[PDB]
Amino acid sequence: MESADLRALAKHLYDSYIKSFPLTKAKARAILTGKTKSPFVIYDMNSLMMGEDKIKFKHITKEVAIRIFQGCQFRSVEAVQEITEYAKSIPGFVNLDLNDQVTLLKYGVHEIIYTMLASLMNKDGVLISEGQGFMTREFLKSLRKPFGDFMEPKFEFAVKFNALELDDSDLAIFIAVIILSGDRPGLLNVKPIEDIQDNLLQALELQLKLNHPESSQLFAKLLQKMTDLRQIVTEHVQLLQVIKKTEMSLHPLLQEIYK
Amino acid sequence: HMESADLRALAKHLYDSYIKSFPLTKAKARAILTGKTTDKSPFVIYDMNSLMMGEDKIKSKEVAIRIFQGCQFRSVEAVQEITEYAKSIPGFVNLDLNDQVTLLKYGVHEIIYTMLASLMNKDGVLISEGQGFMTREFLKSLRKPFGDFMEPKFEFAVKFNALELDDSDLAIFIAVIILSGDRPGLLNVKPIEDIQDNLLQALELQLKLNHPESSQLFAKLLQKMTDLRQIVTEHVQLLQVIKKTETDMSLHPLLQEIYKD
Ligand SMILES: CCOC(=O)c1cccc(COc2cc(C(=O)O)ccc2-c2nn(C(=O)c3c(Cl)cccc3C(F)(F)F)c3ccc(Cl)cc23)c1
Ligand SMILES: CCOC(=O)c1cccc(COc2cc(C(=O)O)ccc2-c2nn(C(=O)c3c(Cl)cccc3C(F)(F)F)c3ccc(Cl)cc23)c1
Repeated sequence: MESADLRALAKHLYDSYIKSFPLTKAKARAILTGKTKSPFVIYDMNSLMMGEDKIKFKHITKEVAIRIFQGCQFRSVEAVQEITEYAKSIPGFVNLDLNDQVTLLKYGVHEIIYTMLASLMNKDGVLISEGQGFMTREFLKSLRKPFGDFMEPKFEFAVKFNALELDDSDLAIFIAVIILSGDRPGLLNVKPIEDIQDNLLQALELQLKLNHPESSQLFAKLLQKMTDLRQIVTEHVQLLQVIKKTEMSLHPLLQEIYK
Repeated sequence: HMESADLRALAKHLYDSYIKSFPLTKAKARAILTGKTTDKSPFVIYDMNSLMMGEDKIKSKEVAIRIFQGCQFRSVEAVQEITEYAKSIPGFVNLDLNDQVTLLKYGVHEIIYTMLASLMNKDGVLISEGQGFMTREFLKSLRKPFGDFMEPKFEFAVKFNALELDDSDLAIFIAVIILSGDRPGLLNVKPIEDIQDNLLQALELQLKLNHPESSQLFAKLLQKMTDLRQIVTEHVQLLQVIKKTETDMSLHPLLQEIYKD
């Protein structure tokens, strides 16, 4: 592809990405750094109870660790729809076989949710409620039984990923590359998916050299993270399934929403 | 950063050392596998009877155990060849000695898988310096847990070999794997990353020059490189589970130490 076509693709994806996701990394970073109403901070039990009285979350119907976990699930379901809408803007995606569209999204959303959650995180906590809240890492890590160990790996990944210092225009292409993975199980027509991903990879490569000219082999470093995400996600799903098997107790309708 | 001439010089150095370090190259393996030559033809082992004839021609335990000891013996040799290759990588021996060990400990299995693919096609694997060829089917039909222990090596190889890398490409790729700064327990990550950045630069240019019509081959090769991470952990887990049931299995101390934590 010609460079002009690659920059057109990068800007097209950036524009759609800004429209698709409520809180961008740039805005999140402004909140986390203090360069912008202070968000309400949840740092222990009492501040959690006050936060759900002030913020009034949508997942509120239980134990504290459960309530937080269910807040995470509720937001992930929201993210899945935001990512699904974003995919439609990826040139060529909507022309793929409908089953392959479903397959790509089915196996991709988890890696993208992990990736984009890093935009909302620093080493000390995570932005919530479209940035109105900030729940500290220590409080999330100290949750009982497997919940503490379920939260901390997200921060562990985010701290390393954020050292790459990607911005939103970088992430918009990177997220598209993840979606267009030709090795997802059960794909019917791999060829056009790789054809698009090859185009996205060229655009990402050019974007990173222009946007980060002093960042050596950042392209290579980002690709390694992308396939790290594979196993991080499979570990996530294992814990996620063990959590439901050991704790759930949900209305079956709720189970289907979260299935 | 490095200038192109320096990057090509690094590529040629690595290829020279690789040829000096690894006795059976992919180029020779493919010459044997492709055939159309009378002098290099392997004896093919495809069942019990041919295994007995092969062990007489090629030169008292269960069959699956005997094959396993053949694999580990050769993996131990591979560790030795990989260790010798690493020392030739500019900067490696200058690193903290603990980090040298750590890099080798976590790197050799990913490299063995990579280089085992050179010896494989979809129907089997070259053995005994290419004098033999054992079919995939025969390996897959081994009893107990051994049959399923063998097949994933072929599964990786068929996909990896689709990239059509040659030895000069592989020499650099193998070097990139060794110089991974994210191995657990490394003491000084920064100088390892500095070397890897030079190796990644060299790999990128090598793949563009050697495979100009291969779209984003650099990116595809990097994706394989981090798949090997889990492919290896599945191997190691299986090997530990197998070892608990099979007493007739003894691991070489070199391998035993590699798998400890
Ligand atoms: C007072 C009540 O507190 C809260 O409501 C609360 C508490 C802490 C954090 C959050 C917000 O969380 C997220 C936001 C976003 C976003 O805004 O883009 C994306 C992801 C998460 C998030 N998912 N998750 C998962 O486990 C997960 C993931 Cl990664 C992928 C797929 C499915 C799931 C899940 F199983 F959950 F379904 C997290 C684990 C830890 C943390 Cl810290 C955040 C997340 C809200
Ligand atoms: C009757 C006589 O038969 C034989 O002598 C015999 C039979 C079959 C295959 C082989 C050759 O095998 C290898 C050769 C090389 C090489 O030449 O570079 C590298 C690797 C292998 C090889 N390791 N392996 C492992 O399991 C393994 C691995 Cl990957 C890494 C570390 C430790 C081990 C192990 F546990 F073994 F300790 C294989 C599994 C399947 C296959 Cl197909 C090949 C290999 C020789």
